[PDB]
Amino acid sequence: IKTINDLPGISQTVINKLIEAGYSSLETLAVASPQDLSVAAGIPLSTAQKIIKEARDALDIRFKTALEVKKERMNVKKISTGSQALDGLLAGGIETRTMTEFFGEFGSGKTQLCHQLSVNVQLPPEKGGLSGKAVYIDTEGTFRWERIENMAKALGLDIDNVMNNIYYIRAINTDHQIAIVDDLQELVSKDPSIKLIVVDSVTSHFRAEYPGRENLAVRQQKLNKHLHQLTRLAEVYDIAVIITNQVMLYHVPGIRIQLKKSRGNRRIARVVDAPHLPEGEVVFALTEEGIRDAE
Amino acid sequence: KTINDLPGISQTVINKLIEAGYSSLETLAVASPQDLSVAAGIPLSTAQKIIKEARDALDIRFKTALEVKKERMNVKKISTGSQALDGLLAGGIETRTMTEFFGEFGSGKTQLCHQLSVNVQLPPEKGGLSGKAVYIDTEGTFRWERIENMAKALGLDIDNVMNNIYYIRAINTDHQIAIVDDLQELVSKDPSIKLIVVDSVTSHFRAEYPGRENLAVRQQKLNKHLHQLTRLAEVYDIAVIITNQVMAHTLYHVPGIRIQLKKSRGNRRIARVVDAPHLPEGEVVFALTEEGIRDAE
Repeated sequence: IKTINDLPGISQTVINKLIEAGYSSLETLAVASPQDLSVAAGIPLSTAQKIIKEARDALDIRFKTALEVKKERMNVKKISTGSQALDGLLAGGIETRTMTEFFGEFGSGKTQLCHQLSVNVQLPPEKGGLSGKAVYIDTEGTFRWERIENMAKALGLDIDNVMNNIYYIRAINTDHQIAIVDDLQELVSKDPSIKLIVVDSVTSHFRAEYPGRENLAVRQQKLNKHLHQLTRLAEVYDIAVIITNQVMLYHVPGIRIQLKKSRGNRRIARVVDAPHLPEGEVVFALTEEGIRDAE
Repeated sequence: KTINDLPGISQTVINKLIEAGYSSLETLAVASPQDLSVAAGIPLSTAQKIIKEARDALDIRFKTALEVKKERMNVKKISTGSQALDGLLAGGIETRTMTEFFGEFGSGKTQLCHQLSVNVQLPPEKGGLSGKAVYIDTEGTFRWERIENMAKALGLDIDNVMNNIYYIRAINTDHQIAIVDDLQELVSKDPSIKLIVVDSVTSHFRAEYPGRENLAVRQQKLNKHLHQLTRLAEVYDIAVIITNQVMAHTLYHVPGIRIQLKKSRGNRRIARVVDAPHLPEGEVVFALTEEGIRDAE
């Protein structure tokens, strides 16, 4: 589980005293001292040691054998982000048969991330990829054929071959965005090499062509349908769908990661929504080489 | 393009589609045959067709990232300030060609002209062409202030910005004509100019040749004037923008590209491609800010 509010045998009254004391994340609780938590939250010592137990337990730490672990890695295939940190957070990388969302303020690293993945995807399972192609649906004109270049170089790959494996299409508005997605089903069947679908800023045009709280219902109706569509595609055709949303509540997306800007080059990525992923934030950086770990 | 051009479709339904509010193909391409059948009062079987034929009509082609990059070094455009509007115009106002912006008073034509008479000076990295502009002012619309604000928002030098904009009042058609004539010198004297802006080209003609009595000659003259500005843009590799103020059988027009602007909820505005060879039809929305021309929300 995630979030404190979901802590077992816990009163909803202390849940405040915990968030009023600055204890928002479970991983922060998991390692706190019962004593200091008792004093800082103004809660009975006996209960501190409990929410800390419940919190640590919520992390799901499992000491597997080196063999058993090796077994599970061949059992599954993911695209690596380029940052072991971020990968770890994501239990390996971007999964197929599923849609992952990356949301956050402008410049949090969501774009770079999209590009980065539109390249690693082409790499072989040994180096972090899936020997496949990518479809980059460009919603707001963010694609930097330059950024794909640097990323490419640093990998010792062939710039032009890299660019040749990235299907590109600008989506000028919702109607076109919807259509483009609709014709996707053919593409994937026409070229089963495709493994990565990237729709940067999916919600974007909708908030634009359906502004205000007056359209809220239709905006969601239309968007949810657009998303339920991309999800299926990913599932049926065994590929990974990635979408980024740019924010500053009844979501469809499977996995949701939030990105935040940190001291200059650095950035933080946290698992918000996810069924199989354990909560926690990790730190990575935006380099020229691409998406790497900090320091 | 356009609905009346839909294959195997009766001209009878073409009306129930325009009377139901389905003007553009892109609106059809994503509608529900079901709802379309109720809204237009058309056989369910015909709806799913109009939509099939409509979706096909959008011309969706999944090009390779490489071929696209090739097309970018091949051409250079001026950015409108709204990534929306630029998307609609496949990058921006193109050179070697004339683009018209027409619409009711306040649709954003003016703002747009000013915004372009500044973005033109920006370097290719920021969306410009590191060039100057000629602003032929037909009805006294230039706002030395509006250039200022737009200028600031770009962290540019007010003074310098204004020094890279050639300005000239064109009091009547005859002067408008002369002015354009002498343009050939200017562009040759100063090859840095890259944006010609004639706001309200048709204006003086409609005034000096009013009524349905002169319409023929009014257009004979105006079209000759436009063919003129077009050539200039082509020959001297620059961009000519003209704006026309209209209020709201395939009619003949000279202008390469034509976009219609409409007012929307207060701040917002809609821009749609009407005439265009290489531009795919569809309307997008943008807004009028103090900063200048930007996207909405």
